[PDB]
Amino acid sequence: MEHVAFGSEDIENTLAKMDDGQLDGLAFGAIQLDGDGNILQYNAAEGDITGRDPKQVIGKNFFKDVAPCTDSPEFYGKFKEGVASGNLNTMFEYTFDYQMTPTKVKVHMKKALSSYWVFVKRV
Ligand SMILES: *C(=O)/C=C/c1ccc(O)cc1
Repeated sequence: MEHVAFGSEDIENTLAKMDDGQLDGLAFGAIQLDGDGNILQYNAAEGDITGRDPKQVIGKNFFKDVAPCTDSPEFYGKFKEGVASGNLNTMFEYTFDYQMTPTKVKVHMKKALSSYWVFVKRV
């Protein structure tokens, strides 16, 4: 395990430039998106929560392709507001239900220091 808690105040500093291997050591799901929502990084914990293969989703668009259930004002709308402002720091619960058993999660989206993080744990 990497020793980082979900929701930590300086999480973007701790995960800064973490490589794909170390990201796979986190206790929580971690996705890194570009400002368009394309997937740059996606860790093992997230693949375990959602069923997706962390190796295959890299390069797909999260909102258009992988996660249409997040293409909504409550998810994508918050993301894009944060991208446009260059300020993003929002934590909310959400249900993932596309081609999967509906799974409720706590989501933390936060601008990265490089890029935007989506951190995920079950609730
Ligand atoms: C809704 O379509 C959500 C899908 C989803 C969320 C998070 C993932 O990492 C993968 C798919």
